[PDB]
Amino acid sequence: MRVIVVIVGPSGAGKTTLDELARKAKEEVPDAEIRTVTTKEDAKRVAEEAERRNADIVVIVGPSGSGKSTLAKIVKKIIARAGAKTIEVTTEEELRKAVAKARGSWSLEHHHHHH
Repeated sequence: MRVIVVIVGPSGAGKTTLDELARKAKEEVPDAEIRTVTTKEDAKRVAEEAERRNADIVVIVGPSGSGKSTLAKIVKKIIARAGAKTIEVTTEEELRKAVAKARGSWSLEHHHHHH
């Protein structure tokens, strides 16, 4: 099944910051496409792009605790509207358990019918 990772790039990013966060995500999750967003516009773009290629599971990498978390909320809002399984890995210590809720808990929500 298709897997896509989305970095919540900071407001003071540019390319190198977003890239380093993407490189780390790809080392942890080399089975998934890694993307980056710093704004509501890149949030929608990355999500509506993940719809086109059919992201069975989407795992956003950043917080859900501040005004800055709207990026992650918009990616999840576009894909959760599309009907795919979407999550926010709001951690740096339970991270492995949380990305595993993509690959694992996906089947528990998408095997709901005969195929």
